[PDB]
Amino acid sequence: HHWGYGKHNGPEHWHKDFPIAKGERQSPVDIDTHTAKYDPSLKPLSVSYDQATSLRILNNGHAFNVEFDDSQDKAVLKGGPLDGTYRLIQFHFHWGSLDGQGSEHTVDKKKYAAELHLVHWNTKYGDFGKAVQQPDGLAVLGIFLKVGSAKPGLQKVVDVLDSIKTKGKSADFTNFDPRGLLPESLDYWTYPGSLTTPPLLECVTWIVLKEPISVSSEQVLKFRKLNFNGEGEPEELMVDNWRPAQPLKNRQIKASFK
Ligand SMILES: NS(=O)(=O)c1ccc(-c2ccc(Cn3cccn3)cc2)cc1
Ligand SMILES: [Zn+2]
Repeated sequence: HHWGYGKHNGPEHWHKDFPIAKGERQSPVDIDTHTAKYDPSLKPLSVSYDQATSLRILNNGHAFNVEFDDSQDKAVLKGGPLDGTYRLIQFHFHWGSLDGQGSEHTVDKKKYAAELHLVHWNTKYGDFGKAVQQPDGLAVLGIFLKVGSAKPGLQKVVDVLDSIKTKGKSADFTNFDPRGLLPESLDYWTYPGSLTTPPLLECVTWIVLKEPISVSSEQVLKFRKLNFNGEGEPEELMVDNWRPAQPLKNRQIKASFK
């Protein structure tokens, strides 16, 4: 009886195995655009993905992860609110059963159809397991997805999903360029928070871009054909794999833009 997103094991139950679920810096949060303060001391974000090496795509029973070689500084995030160099390890998404829900962060209570998380870890801690134990261990770049025009750079991901339909399935996934998933603007909000799934560790500097990307209805429909279950188990579609907004508590959300 492990955690997940159903009635009996979903977000409102997580605190029983993971007490930090009720902590002081949990994620996601609602971004109140009028209360966020412009911080003119925040630097432009530096996204350096030209040498990125994607390796594999994995259905882990909660989402699918596109994994990267993070054994060298090849795809890194710096600048913005960050001190130091953070290495891209994987990206994944959270999405809905309907286009009106699916994102984890909200903007003035608006839910997007999905949200992309590009996960990076602070190289001063040596590797990812060590980084998640530190309050500045990870930087997760969050990007909202709305349904409209297709995102051509997403299509290679959409088309391999039938090969990883069920939990524990993986596929080779080389040469995928995550630059094709970025909006034009890197204007962002930033605050200190947590992993949005167990173990819910409070180790994340969140950097959420204001500009959503558009994906097509057909692209998101293909996310919703994935399964939470393993092969040979009863079929339960992988939809609504999002945690709702958590209390902001004693935090301020900062804007890079006016
Ligand atoms: N991007 S996000 O949705 O907040 C998000 C990102 C990462 C994880 C995550 C992190 C660590 C583990 C366990 N672990 C693996 C190696 C060492 N520890 C499992 C999941 C959960 C949610
Ligand atoms: Zn995530």
